[PDB]
Amino acid sequence: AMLTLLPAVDVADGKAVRLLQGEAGSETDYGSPIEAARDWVEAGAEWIHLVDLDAAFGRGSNAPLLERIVGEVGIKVELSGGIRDDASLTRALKAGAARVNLGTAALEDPQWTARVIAEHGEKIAVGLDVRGTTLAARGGDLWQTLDRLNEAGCRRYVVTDVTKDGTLTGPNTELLRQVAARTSAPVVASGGISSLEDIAALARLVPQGVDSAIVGKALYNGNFTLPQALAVAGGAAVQDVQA
Repeated sequence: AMLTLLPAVDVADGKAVRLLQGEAGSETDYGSPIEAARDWVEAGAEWIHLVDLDAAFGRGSNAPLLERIVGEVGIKVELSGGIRDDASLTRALKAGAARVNLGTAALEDPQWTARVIAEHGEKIAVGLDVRGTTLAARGGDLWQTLDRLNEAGCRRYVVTDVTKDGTLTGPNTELLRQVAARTSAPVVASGGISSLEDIAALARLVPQGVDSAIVGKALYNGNFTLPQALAVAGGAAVQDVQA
């Protein structure tokens, strides 16, 4: 199957925002999150990657708003931010999320994380937020953590190069290849996409196990439309898709 795009909707203070290099305080406001989500559905998305940034930073929450989005869209939603314990996981699943992402919990509560993975299977992914080879917590050695999560049976990873996130500098394809080689679980690419050629380059990683990509800033910045990105992810030529 082609590279799956997950257009992002990140929520802070009730707004759809993008951060630069994952830094709290660096938000650019792009308006209503439910409007953004509706736009992605109307563009032909199969998935949305929906993040509660306030919860991710351990500094408040937008949970009802995210629940409304998950319930209203008829497509699959990957939900992230603040999923750290049974109450929050239960809530995310009850909301109708197709997948959740664990982040800080995978580092701080390895026992709980392994239990969750064993119980919920393909509904669970782990987000690995990488700076060099060190994990960041919105956190340990990347490779040791990855081996532990593989042993626990993790079914999917979301790999973000935090240094590239929001920067429009291109994805860290080397890191993606390195992580994909280290696991039999599929990898979702995140951070740095800037161009239709970046999407084409990621689409050539699907055979290595990078089967998906989250797209944030490039869409909100108007670099390309979501239909353009989907076209390239599904094999259209960049030179044709370019406006």
